[PDB]
Amino acid sequence: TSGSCKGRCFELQEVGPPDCRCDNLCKSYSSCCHDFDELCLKTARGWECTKDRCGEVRNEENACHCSEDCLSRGDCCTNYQVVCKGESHWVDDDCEEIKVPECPAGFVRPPLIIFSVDGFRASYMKKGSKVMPNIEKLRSCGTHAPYMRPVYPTKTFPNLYTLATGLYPESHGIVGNSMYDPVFDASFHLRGREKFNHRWWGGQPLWITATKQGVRAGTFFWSVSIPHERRILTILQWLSLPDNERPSVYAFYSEQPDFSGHKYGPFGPEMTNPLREIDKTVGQLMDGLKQLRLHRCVNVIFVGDHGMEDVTCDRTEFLSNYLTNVDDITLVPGTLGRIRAKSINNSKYDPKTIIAALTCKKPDQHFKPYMKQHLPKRLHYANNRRIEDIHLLVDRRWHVARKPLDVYKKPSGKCFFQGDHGFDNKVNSMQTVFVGYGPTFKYRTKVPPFENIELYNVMCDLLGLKPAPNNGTHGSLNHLLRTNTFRPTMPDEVSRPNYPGIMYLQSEFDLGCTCDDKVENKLEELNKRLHTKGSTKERHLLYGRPAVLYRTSYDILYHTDFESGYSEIFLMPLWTSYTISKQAEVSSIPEHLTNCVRPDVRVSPGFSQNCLAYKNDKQMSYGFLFPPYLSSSPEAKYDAFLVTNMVPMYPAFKRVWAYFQRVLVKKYASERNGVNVISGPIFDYNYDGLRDTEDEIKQYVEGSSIPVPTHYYSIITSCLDFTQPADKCDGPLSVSSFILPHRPDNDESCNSSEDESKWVEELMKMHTARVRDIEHLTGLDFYRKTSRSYSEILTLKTYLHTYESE
Ligand SMILES: *[C@@H]1O[C@H](CO)[C@@H](O[C@@H]2O[C@H](CO)[C@@H](O[C@H]3O[C@H](CO[C@H]4O[C@H](CO[C@H]5O[C@H](CO)[C@@H](O)[C@H](O)[C@@H]5O)[C@@H](O)[C@H](O[C@H]5O[C@H](CO)[C@@H](O)[C@H](O)[C@@H]5O[C@H]5O[C@H](CO)[C@@H](O)[C@H](O)[C@@H]5O)[C@@H]4O)[C@@H](O)[C@H](O[C@H]4O[C@H](CO)[C@@H](O)[C@H](O)[C@@H]4O[C@H]4O[C@H](CO)[C@@H](O)[C@H](O)[C@@H]4O)[C@@H]3O)[C@H](O)[C@H]2NC(C)=O)[C@H](O)[C@H]1NC(C)=O
Ligand SMILES: CC(=O)N1CCN(c2ccc3ncn(Cc4cn(Cc5ccc(Cl)c(Cl)c5)nn4)c(=O)c3c2)CC1
Ligand SMILES: [Ca+2]
Ligand SMILES: [Ca+2]
Ligand SMILES: [K+]
Ligand code: NA
Ligand SMILES: [Zn+2]
Repeated sequence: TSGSCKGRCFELQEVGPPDCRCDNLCKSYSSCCHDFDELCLKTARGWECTKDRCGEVRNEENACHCSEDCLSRGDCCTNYQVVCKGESHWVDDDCEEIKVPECPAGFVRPPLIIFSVDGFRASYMKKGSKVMPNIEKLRSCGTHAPYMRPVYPTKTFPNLYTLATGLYPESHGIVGNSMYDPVFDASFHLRGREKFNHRWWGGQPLWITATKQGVRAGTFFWSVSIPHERRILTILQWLSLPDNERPSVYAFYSEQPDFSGHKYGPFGPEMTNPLREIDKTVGQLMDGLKQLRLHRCVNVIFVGDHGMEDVTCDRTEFLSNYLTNVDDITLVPGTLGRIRAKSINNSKYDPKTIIAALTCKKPDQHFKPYMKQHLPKRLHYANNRRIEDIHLLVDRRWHVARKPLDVYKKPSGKCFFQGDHGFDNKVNSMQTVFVGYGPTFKYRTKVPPFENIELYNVMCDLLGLKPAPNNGTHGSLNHLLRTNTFRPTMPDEVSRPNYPGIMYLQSEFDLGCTCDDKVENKLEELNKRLHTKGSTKERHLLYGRPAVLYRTSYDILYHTDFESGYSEIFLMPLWTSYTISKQAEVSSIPEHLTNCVRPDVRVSPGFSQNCLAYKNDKQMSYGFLFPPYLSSSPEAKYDAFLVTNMVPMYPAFKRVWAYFQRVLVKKYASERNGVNVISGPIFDYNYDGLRDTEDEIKQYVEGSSIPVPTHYYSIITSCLDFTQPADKCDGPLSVSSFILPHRPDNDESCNSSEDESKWVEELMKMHTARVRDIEHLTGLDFYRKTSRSYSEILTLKTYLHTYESE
């Protein structure tokens, strides 16, 4: 329909029907005015000034200009000043520190330009260095990480929309490049028009955050047919608008190197040219900023969405080789698998039978099936109706597909892809890049790897915006910035602990427990009282007690070897803290104590567990949070069998936990020069990543009010300088943590019939976690009392130990 784009090319506000459009998305909607190509997508004479064009008479048909008036008009070719005025390319200038923003009059804040590169694997920064001089200059002179961790799945739209919102895909709704929503009864795909509907896109992306707070934002999407040179010239033209019209935040997107990486693999020889071409585009941007005198004013972020792995058609697993009944299912295929019933509302579809048929069926099987609530909690990939209940985690370098005909297409089955991405976000080949350059970033600074969920807060800081609620930890990336506008502070403690003394006689308890503890001095009786009053607490609680950030009733319980915060509501510790030195010795549970459980005279019978419930529950056993194997003396070992240290455990899980406690804790103390361990239960029955309230618990020990944890955590801290013992550390800390699923079987571990030394540690590594993940799941706040700055502690809480090689 009708109108003209004269005077309207790349207008910022999109016009409503029936009026035709002239903005940078009108092509995607087939809604541009008929003269949009003619007026807005000029190409005559290409994108570069030449010597013979210098000072030309302006010819408006040209793609860009070399006329004397072009700087005033804002539409010079980006190399105009170099060719026509003797200037140097930005890449050829020495790095010079940008201590303060150097901006033209009228600029109220440094603009932010986000330059996103699809499929830019982290190791391209080294491996492609010789063909990317502009990017290497941004990297070396600005602030860079060795790599940036994407979100799972490591696909384009989930990651770019995470970058824009600070949200996990399960929260922002873009949970794959393909998705089916069972309420909409509709599917979203990379290609097509359904993804234009705003019903798919949740959260608050940066451009909306900025607009609501009075900061103008350019579009972050681009029509694919608009060439990169024209995207750069358009951004530079917008930067020349009047102050009251000019955006403060801009986004450039490149479909390369991903497009070629799929065809040629991550390091195919064909990949050098796409890297060269992206570098040239960065140079056009920087040259263009330098002409506008903005190159020491704007903050530039150069960021990718995910990496790229070697993947070929022949490395495909077929569900038809496992399932007799493969026509009953629908599979979202590829570098991940998502399975649902082919016929919705079909009652003759059993996910349990499908999982079983996919579990450990072939020795080198290259995927593992999970119910989504059992996936590693670090993936945060379950709380959305668009995530199917059955998930297949696929090994790097592989695909999964339903049937052979899906992969080998007629005529005879040629392949024609060599790279893909989508795998587990800890996989090295999926890691991507981050560089920040400009006045607000630091100068020539390396920062440790971090997660892309953290960047929304930083981008808000760079623009003076208050971030919408999101999954970043605001302050954890303050060390990226020269000038911080956000001062993080610790959350206030909500519940204060009770400190019970001895209040109950043994005969008040009727727990059905027994212990052979009658066995057998004024000197060591005082010592025992001192321990129960907290005399060793500075050894075992090294970073202060955790703060409880919700309303509850709990008790602090001191012992010689461990301290705990015991919930009178959940009838078990929320946390148990203990230090094991490098010199600590492992001992057995003595024979006469195998089934010992002891009432705790500090805690009322009515707020205790009972052994009868465990006897009656034929599926459920128990373990201990402070391990009896690591008692400091035979006398202290009796403390470990208190009813207040006991937690419900399936026998299958006790194999995992006992090996962790008996073998692995001491191994870590040996390797790290002592460790401090905080362990506890987690209840997440609705798999939202957040601590359950008591009325959300779906399973109890039979006949009791003892709730069954869905997971058990541990946080294992030591001195970053391992020449210092964990309990006498002067400097920064080192942490690894896990959130183990509390499962009644070890079907996840295909080698679980072997000795635990052959599979338990592999399981724990898969379920590695950030301290922050545990905080969300428990409502606790750790590291309250250290000598370290709070921003440093926030970085520490977001650390993930991934167990990949370098
Ligand atoms: C990562 O960070 C995120 C962000 O902080 C965390 O997610 C948040 O988690 C909280 C707690 O679960 C949740 O709380 C509230 O949700 C209900 C309101 O939801 C709707 O409005 C939200 C706010 O919108 C406004 O502000 C935003 C700024 O962020 C703007 O973008 C908006 O335009 C608007 O101005 C909105 O964000 C939310 O969006 C969800 O739903 C959309 C439509 O389906 C979808 O498009 C989004 O993608 C998003 O979907 C996610 O979240 C929903 C849950 O909201 C999931 O189901 C999805 O699967 C997906 O994960 C909505 O449009 C509010 O009603 C809730 O209050 C009830 O429950 C609380 C306690 O839980 C109780 O105290 C109340 O009394 C109330 O109870 C009553 O209702 C319930 C039914 O809900 C009923 O059973 C009961 O009997 C009562 O009658 C609750 O306060 C946030 O919504 C959520 N935000 C987002 C963006 O996901 C996340 O936890 C964190 N992750 C981790 C691991 O830390
Ligand atoms: C949320 C919202 O406001 N919506 C829904 C999306 N609607 C839409 C309309 C026209 C479109 N034209 C072309 N393309 C290709 C394309 C991909 N990318 C990379 C990129 C950049 C930023 C993000 Cl956040 C992400 Cl996920 C991915 N940039 N452009 C689009 O996807 C497209 C989408 C616009 C209105
Ligand atoms: Ca991508
Ligand atoms: Ca929960
Ligand atoms: K039992
Ligand atoms: Na097994
Ligand atoms: Zn791709």
